[PDB]
Amino acid sequence: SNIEQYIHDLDSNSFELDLQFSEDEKRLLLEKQAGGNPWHQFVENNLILKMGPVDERKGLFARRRQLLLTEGPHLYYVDPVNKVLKGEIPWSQELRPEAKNFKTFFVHTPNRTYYLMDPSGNAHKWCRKIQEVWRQRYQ
Repeated sequence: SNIEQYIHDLDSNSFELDLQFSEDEKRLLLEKQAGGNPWHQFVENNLILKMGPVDERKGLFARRRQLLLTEGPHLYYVDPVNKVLKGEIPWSQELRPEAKNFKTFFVHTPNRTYYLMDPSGNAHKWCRKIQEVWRQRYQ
């Protein structure tokens, strides 16, 4: 199955998937997630395509999230300390990621632009992956 061929784990909490797997491979990837991923409970049984820590600039100080791009598509954000789903960035054809620098990226949606910061310096990886999924979904 060599299913690991599609998984690129940086560490416990950051990975992304190559999106060129078959339906049988998808189901195997999902069983692996349910069996092994501590954030699976937050994503409504959707296969996680990319996850990792991101800070949202909101209110009086940045909120550290675990951000999860999934099948759906969905972008869920979870409190990584108290282990509670905090919300989702709403997905539509109008959703648009935009890199501002190596650490900062925005996710534009009709009623709100989410201002996000990747402390690892890989905001572009987030934009690229969100765009890849957007392209697959919207042509």
